[PDB]
Amino acid sequence: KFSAKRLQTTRLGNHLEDRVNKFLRRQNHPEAGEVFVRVVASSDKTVEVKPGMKSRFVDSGEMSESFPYRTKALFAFEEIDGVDVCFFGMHVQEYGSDCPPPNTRRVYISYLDSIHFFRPRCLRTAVYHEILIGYLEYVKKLGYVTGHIWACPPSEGDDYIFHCHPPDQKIPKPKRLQEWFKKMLDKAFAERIIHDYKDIFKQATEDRLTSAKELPYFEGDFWPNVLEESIKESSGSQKLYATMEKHKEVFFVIHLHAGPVINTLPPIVDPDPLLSCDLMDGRDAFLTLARDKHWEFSSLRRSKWSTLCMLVELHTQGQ
Ligand SMILES: CC(=O)N[C@H](CCCCNC(=O)CSCCNC(=O)CCNC(=O)[C@H](O)C(C)(C)COP(=O)(O)OP(=O)(O)OC[C@H]1O[C@@H](n2cnc3c(N)ncnc32)[C@H](O)[C@@H]1OP(=O)(O)O)C(N)=O
Repeated sequence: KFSAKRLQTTRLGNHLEDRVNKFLRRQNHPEAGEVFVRVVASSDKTVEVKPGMKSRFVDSGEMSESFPYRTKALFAFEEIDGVDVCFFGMHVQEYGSDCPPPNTRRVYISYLDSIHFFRPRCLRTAVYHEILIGYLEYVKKLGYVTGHIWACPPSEGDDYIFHCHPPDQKIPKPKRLQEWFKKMLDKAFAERIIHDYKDIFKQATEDRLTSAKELPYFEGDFWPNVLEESIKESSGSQKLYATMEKHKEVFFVIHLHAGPVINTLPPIVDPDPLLSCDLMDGRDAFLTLARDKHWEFSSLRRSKWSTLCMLVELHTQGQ
């Protein structure tokens, strides 16, 4: 059987799944089926400091030439009409306790995407928020300290993870998306999971940032390219602050631990093994496969069959 339930379980996936399904059992809605959360890819990578920042800070010995990270792809499936429907996907980057500064003990959400067929609709957002809260709660427990989110909707007609969204699935503008993250993080705060969250500009000020080399440097994040442009343009710190302030509302810095307890945390050890899966190594592979195979997520029926196809591929990549 090629169900989503039969995809390999992990501590991470199970923690998210248990959180979602406990939330759903506290709601009085008949329609809500059981949710499965599966980590489907997990591999170790490095992000290299791009040439401008490398010449300024790596060649002078002020900044590590690259940063190691674990990246993971996870997906959420709902039983709908007795048949799995993938409705949520997310990629994360995790910079562990051995990672050189400035990235040490930080997580970054590379990408998040969704297809709006969760039943019931009135619980869809709450379920997305619970998946994200669960993720923060989980990496906090392993000893990560700071999480990072860039609230950036896709360009028009573009897809982050799932090929071909429904035509009536509206795409939030950045303001709506910031507010969506604030509501999620406000709930995380109320549950005493996160200590605080701040926009990037306020955080940099309180951190007394004076050099671009102090900014966490993540793969595909906004800031590495900003820094490459400012070096081609040629007080780098004064510009950086002006850019951070200008876009501050869209960059979230989330603190999972605060205060002197940070100084006591043991090494971070991922209890889950790595999972080799070329299909879900980054976003382009699955997007390409679906485009070529005409797997769309644009109606419930097409999402059902595309989920079936995605599941058969994930179960047999290792055959
Ligand atoms: C730039 C660069 O260099 N590089 C970038 C890389 C940047 C880094 C990427 N950053 C991230 O990954 C984290 S930010 C999230 C960005 N990902 C996406 O946005 C994927 C598409 N969006 C979605 O899947 C969902 O909207 C989701 C974000 C999961 C929220 O779903 P939801 O359902 O809980 O809330 P709702 O969507 O607001 O809808 C909730 C209500 O709001 C409605 N609504 C939504 N949008 C609109 C709208 N525009 N106008 C009017 N109403 C609107 C909506 O219809 C609804 O109504 P109802 O509940 O009555 O039906 C690059 N690689 O391109």
